[PDB]
Formats: sequence, structure tokens, C-alpha cells
Amino acid sequence: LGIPRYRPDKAETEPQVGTAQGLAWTPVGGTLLTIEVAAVPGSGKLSLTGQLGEVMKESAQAALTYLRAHTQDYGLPEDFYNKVDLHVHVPDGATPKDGPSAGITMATAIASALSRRPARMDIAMTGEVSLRGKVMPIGGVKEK
Amino acid sequence: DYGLPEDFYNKVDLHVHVPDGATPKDGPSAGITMATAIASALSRRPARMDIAMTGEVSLRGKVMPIGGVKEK
Repeated sequence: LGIPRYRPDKAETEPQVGTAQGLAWTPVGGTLLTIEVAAVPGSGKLSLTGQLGEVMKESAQAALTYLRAHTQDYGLPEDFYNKVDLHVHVPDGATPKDGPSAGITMATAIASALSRRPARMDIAMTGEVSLRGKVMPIGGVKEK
Repeated sequence: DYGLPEDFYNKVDLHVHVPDGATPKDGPSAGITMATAIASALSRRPARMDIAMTGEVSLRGKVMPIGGVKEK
């Protein structure tokens, strides 16, 4: 047959500088939704794109409040909220299935990008979050 | 009078989410819930255990009534 377009049994996936590898529980098929973030220097905006619904935003700021409670606990500065911009695109977000299931995937993405440290290859993970940080339960753990 | 740091609205950010509101909501019915929640957050202090509630907060500090409390 033709050439390997995909990676092997995943032991080569390059550690992602800021890109998490999130779960997909989708009409289109289960996959990875690798959310990438432009670690860009600005004056503190944080915008989200990628045909995405609002529960994905609210999971992202739930991870963000958890991040800003842990600025000294990771590579974040003392006050990052007013100094750095984070364009947060998601590859496939026009999904009424997909609720806020990747806020921890958001969290790994944002802390890996702001920390400039590798978000891991090959931990495909999911779960709805609280604001204060408690990983809320989810149903549909089957498809995830 | 409740042990607060008196500098809490000038240098302390605070982020609020509720899992509803996009639901059609019959006026205020969790203002006291937000009162105890924010007061619980602003001193790193847990609220009480397995206790339900609903109500409204006035400007002075009086609990205003809310209607149709048979439902809640």
C-alpha cells in the first residue's frame, strides 16, 4: 500500500511545546482534538476561536482561574493576566455534543504554553471542571 | 465584622460562574447564595455542610423576599 501518513504506535509523537492532545467524543468520530495556543506577548487579552461554543470558553477560564491560583506553582509570572495574550484556537468545535470536556486539556495547553514546557504526547483525557478547580464528573465516559 | 481583609475589592480579583442563567430565571433567588459563596471565598473558608437555601440580598443587608418558594 502507500506510505505511512500517520505516526506509528504512538511512541514518537513530539512532546508539544504548548499543544495538548484532548479527547473527542464527537458525531464525526472519536479522535484527538489537539488544541494549540499562540503564546503571544500583548496587553492581556485571551480570545478563543475555532467554531467553538461557550462551554468550551467557560472550561478554559475555569482552568484559567485554577492557573492564576497557581502562578508560583508553575512557570507563570506573579501577574500574567494583564501582560500576555493567548489566542486559543480549537481544531473542531462546532459540536453540540462537545460540552466543556477539555478544560483540563485547556489547562495542560495553557500551562504548557505559558510555562513554555512540553505538554505531553499521548495522554488522551477528558472531563468537565469546576471554577475553583475540582474536576467535575462527566457522563458518556464510554466514548471518551 | 466577619474577619475580612479590608482590602478585597481593590487589589483582589474574583471570578464567578454559575451553571445556569442561560436557563430562564425567575428573578433573583440565589443572591444570598452568592453572598455566602463570595464571603466563603474571600477568606479561604468553607461554608456549611449539606444546607440548601434561596433568597435575595438588599443594599443595607436585609434579606428581601422572593416569590413562589414552594418550588425550591
